[PDB]
Amino acid sequence: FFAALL
Repeated sequence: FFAALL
C-alpha cells in the first residue's frame, strides 16, 4: 500500500 498527496 502506497498513498501520497503532494
